[PDB]
Amino acid sequence: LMKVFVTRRIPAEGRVALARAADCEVEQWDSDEPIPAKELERGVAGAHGLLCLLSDHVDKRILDAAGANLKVISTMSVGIDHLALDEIKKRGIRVGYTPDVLTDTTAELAVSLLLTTCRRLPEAIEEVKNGGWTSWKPLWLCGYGLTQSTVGIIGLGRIGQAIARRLKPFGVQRFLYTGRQPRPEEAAEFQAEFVSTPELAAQSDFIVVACGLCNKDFFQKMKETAVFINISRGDVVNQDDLYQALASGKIAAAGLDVTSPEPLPTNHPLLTLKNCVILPHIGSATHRTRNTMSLLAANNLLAGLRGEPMPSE
Amino acid sequence: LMKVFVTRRIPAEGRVALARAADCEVEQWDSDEPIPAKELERGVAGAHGLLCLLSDHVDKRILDAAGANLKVISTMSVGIDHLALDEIKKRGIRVGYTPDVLTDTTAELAVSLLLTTCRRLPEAIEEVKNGGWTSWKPLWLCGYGLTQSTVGIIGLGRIGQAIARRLKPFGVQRFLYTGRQPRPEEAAEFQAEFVSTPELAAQSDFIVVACGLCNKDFFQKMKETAVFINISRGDVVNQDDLYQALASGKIAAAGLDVTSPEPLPTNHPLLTLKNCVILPHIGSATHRTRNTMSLLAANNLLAGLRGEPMPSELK
Repeated sequence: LMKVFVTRRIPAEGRVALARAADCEVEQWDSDEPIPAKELERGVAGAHGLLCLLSDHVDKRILDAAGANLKVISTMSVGIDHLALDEIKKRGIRVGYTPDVLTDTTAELAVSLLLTTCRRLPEAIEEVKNGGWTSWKPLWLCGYGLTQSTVGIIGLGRIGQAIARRLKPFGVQRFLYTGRQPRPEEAAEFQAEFVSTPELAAQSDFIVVACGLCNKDFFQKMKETAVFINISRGDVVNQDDLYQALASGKIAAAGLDVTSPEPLPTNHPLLTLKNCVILPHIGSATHRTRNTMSLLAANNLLAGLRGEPMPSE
Repeated sequence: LMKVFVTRRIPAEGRVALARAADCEVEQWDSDEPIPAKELERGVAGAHGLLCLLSDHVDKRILDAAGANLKVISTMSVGIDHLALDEIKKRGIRVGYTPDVLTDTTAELAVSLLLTTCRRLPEAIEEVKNGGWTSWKPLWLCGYGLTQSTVGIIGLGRIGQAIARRLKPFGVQRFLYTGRQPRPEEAAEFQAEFVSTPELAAQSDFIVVACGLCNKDFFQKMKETAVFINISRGDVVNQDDLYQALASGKIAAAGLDVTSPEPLPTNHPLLTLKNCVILPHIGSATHRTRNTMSLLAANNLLAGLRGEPMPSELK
């Protein structure tokens, strides 16, 4: 029997997998709220394996607390920059994470966020409830359509490719993309042209970061009728610059699944704007996906605690 | 000169086209608010042509008010139920409308509605605003994705196809279509199987009505985890039935672009349910599309005054 600590109540499919392992003795923080460092720094002590969430920061400070005794840390996220991973890939400890399995879902949410923003749905929902809807009106609540539009994707990775793929049949006539290295073969499916950052800001009607670059200079160069979407990290957006551009007309509207910090305080300037949709990082929030993440995180942990190779390391 | 009456302030492109027409005098209800029936009557009096909106119920009372002079009714809409066609046909009056021009934009909204409903965007937006967001939680605000799913399209016409076209790349495994007659030629594009009404409701994960059919019998056969979406007309939904379904968890969620009546009273039951999203009939609401609808409705009218072939005429 081996010591296994899980930081949070995880979706069933991962819990079942771990419950079926006669191999381990699993101790669980039976709560939906993120366990604080104080309880985590006694939780991991003497643990061969730990299953932890995006919330938890695993550092030289917690890795010591665990000691040589820990062989595997499995995290239930594609996101990596919360684990000290070069103190880790350090101690010869093996790391688990959950990529690819959330791709279609996040790219779906990105498009869902994009659509809801440009077609002005939240504002539309509110007018119905507040009494703004009086009749059918020709020029009322008009949005911006994807037909004959130019879309720019900052970060044409596996995730961004899934975005263009979904946007293609919406009558998009031109895809533009930018990044560190140009991707030739994966761009040909949508005929995505590789351009400079200024050019992408200048030409695009919609901009999606699928990766702080996105600041005042970037927002000035954007079309006044353009829509800006970000699903990657919060720290790529300069949030004061975003507020200033949205409030003064430099850009039409913005949609954010990620923010600085997370969560955003309820009294944040961006939340006082009607042309700014904010979501609480729901990119991968579906039953199917959260379950598969759970199970993929569970199998990674077990594979490591035993000695086998992993599905995702 | 031929009198023309416009029941509303229409987009510039159509409004301008009317102004340029030398053989006409354009009189207009200069407002974005709907014209009351009492005023419409005084407005159409001796008018040779009428440009109306789906809001204006052009019936016998109004047709009487106009008189012999009336030759054309051009409506700025694809939907036509607001016109009393039987009596219009009886007087030999020509009718123009606006199909096609709005196919893509309306398809666009339908997918928008679907995506925002199944991924619980409105519920999530409110949760950031009211302090419900405390941390990344692995089971919170979880919705239903379109990957490997089954989609059911009721009334697979031109809009129906356009919805399907856009939904394919979301990794949907099977499509199902329903009508009064099968459409095999124009539906090979998605491998859509033609099924009956009741057989669809049980098999599909997402249903889209595009064109009181949808009632307590209809929502019972649907999956516990299914999303209902309507963008056609209000009449096809039994709204007290839909509420019973959503509240009891018989179906997962619902999103509407149309209701009975329009607008809905702000005190309606449905508007209190978290898992029900209501949009104020905004299918075609984009600057460019409405502006084009406006232009076509104007061209329909002028040709119907001059006795010329109309670009888009209802028979």
